[PDB]
Amino acid sequence: MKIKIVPAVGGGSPLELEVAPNATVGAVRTKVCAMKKLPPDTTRLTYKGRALKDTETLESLGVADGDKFVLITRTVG
Repeated sequence: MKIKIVPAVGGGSPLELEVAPNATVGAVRTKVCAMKKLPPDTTRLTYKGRALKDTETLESLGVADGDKFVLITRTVG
């Protein structure tokens, strides 16, 4: 239904958004890696404290309201 995301960049804070029942943790991760233009060594997603990607669909097991995602990033200068 609605989900929350916590990107650890630019003064990171939680944000709500509505998503499709066919959404997938790996597809959320790869969109952010592509949008940040950074490899999976320096940008990663977590869900319920686990690393996840190969979920295929949440709705085939049981999709819900208020599920929460944390997106971690790295940089050097």
